[PDB]
Amino acid sequence: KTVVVTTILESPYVMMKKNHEMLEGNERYEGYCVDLAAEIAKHCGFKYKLTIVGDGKYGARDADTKIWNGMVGELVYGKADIAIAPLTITLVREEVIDFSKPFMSLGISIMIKKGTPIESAEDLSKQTEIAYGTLDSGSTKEFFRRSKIAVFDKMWTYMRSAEPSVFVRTTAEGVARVRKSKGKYAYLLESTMNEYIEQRKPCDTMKVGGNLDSKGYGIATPKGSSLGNAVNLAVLKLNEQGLLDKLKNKWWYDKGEC
Amino acid sequence: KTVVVTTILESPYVMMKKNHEMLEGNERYEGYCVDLAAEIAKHCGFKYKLTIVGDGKYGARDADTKIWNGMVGELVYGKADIAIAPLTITLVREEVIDFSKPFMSLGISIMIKKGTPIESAEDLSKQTEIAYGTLDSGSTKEFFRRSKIAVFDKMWTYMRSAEPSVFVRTTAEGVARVRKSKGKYAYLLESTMNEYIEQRKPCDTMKVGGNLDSKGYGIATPKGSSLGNAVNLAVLKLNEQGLLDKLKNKWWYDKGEC
Ligand SMILES: N[C@@H](C(=O)O)[C@H](O)[C@@]1(C(=O)O)CC[C@H](C[C@H](NC(=O)c2cc(Cl)c(O)c(Cl)c2)C(=O)O)N1
Ligand SMILES: N[C@@H](C(=O)O)[C@H](O)[C@@]1(C(=O)O)CC[C@H](C[C@H](NC(=O)c2cc(Cl)c(O)c(Cl)c2)C(=O)O)N1
Ligand SMILES: [Zn+2]
Ligand SMILES: [Zn+2]
Ligand SMILES: [Zn+2]
Repeated sequence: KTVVVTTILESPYVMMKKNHEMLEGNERYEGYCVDLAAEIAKHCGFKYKLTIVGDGKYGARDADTKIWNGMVGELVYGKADIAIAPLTITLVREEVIDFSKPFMSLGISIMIKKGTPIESAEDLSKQTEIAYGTLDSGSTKEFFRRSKIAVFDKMWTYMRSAEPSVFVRTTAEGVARVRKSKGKYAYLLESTMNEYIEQRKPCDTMKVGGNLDSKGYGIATPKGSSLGNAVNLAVLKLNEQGLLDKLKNKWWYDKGEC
Repeated sequence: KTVVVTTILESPYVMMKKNHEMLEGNERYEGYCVDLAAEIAKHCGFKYKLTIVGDGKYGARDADTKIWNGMVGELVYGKADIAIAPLTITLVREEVIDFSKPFMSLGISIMIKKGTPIESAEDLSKQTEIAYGTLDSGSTKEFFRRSKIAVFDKMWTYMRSAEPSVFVRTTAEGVARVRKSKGKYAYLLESTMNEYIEQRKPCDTMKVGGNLDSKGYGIATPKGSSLGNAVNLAVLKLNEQGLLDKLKNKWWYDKGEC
């Protein structure tokens, strides 16, 4: 009865410990979600195996095939018991899997190279010298596509039409584009990742502005799972013990480089 | 099949409309939670009657008698079908009722009279000229009592034995105390209330510093309620439509007096 935990290699949530690539078991991994998994398992009393999601995806339903990929798919199709990862709680997902209460809050935020004269989304939408974009298939893009806020609608119209593309294939590519673009590119991404990258060498990026929206990460289990209730109370307990904030501080700031 | 909704009279969540003392029905009430109930009801397809919690309490279990008071009491003792109110999601409550995903995020924050030279909790912790405190019974006090964080334990050491007492019996008392103390008292309270009060005449208080913790308000239903699932999905849907942010803006800022 070892619980299969699906997760995704994403710093600082889940990372290969230095020189552990040829070792085995859960002990290979470190990070915020590894710490959280250990605490969840301790409090619900189960043994578990951390497994990295095969396709490296979080979880979206293919428009055409209607098949769920990523961690959500591993839960929906019965290949994992629990997903402990920075998995956003969303309507479409909650329709097919169960989420705990959020263990971390976040929102959409702007990443700039230090010195870029931009302080807000409004600032970006007013000008054209600084290009801006987001992940090509992501939550951020969808936020802008659906938004009725004038400023965000203005940004969406600029982004959808800009040429060559302002969208990027991965977060790493978004960050590289900010870093290499001499202040002429800003990247819109989850605040949690923005604040992480701000603490990494070469310390040349900054988070600016308030968050544009408000969402949370949750631990996910298959519908009807007998683990769901326990995991949920465990998340609330860990929050009340200050453990979630302690873990955030540890992996973002105590281990920070700036 | 009219759903009985319990709530509590707390601005700007639920308020008596001006001069409506002698009027009847749902129409007497206005506010953020009144607007939210109307959305939840519409999206889940039910008719409802708003009632104000009998005993004016949120929901605590009497340590001795183990009886639940307030809105939690009304769900668990069968007097109301759903609570839509600024009810914090906590471990002890989630053991006896179900919570929706949070519709609003919040945390402990600092309220000062404008002009007071304090910018953060750490600032407060390093001095004694400005007294500071919290509701004498409630989440905030317990947060500080429990906290292993240096600055917070230091503040708890101070408040525990402060004289005259730094604690206040109600929230209006805490606010009044800030307002009347000529800059010599700071009040620790929910960030949502802090930012509401900041927009209310006489516009003489200020919210300072980041939040000291993170919590959420959720809609509460009894275990096994036939409403739980739909309400949870409605809350996610409203957040994604941008409606929860639109509501917060409406009741805090659009109707603000400052
Ligand atoms: N925490 C992640 C997530 O839970 O998917 C992020 O939201 C992330 C992103 O920023 O978009 C990280 C990469 C990943 C990409 C991709 N996700 C999406 O396509 C997506 C995600 C959400 Cl939450 C959504 O509402 C919509 Cl309309 C689409 C993934 O499946 O690998 N999703
Ligand atoms: N939104 C309210 C809540 O849901 O009870 C507040 O948290 C509030 C407070 O700030 O304490 C407002 C009045 C009310 C008082 C009282 N509740 C408590 O005493 C309490 C509440 C929480 Cl969330 C908690 O973690 C602990 Cl350890 C104790 C009551 O329920 O009327 N609780
Ligand atoms: Zn090792
Ligand atoms: Zn523990
Ligand atoms: Zn609606």
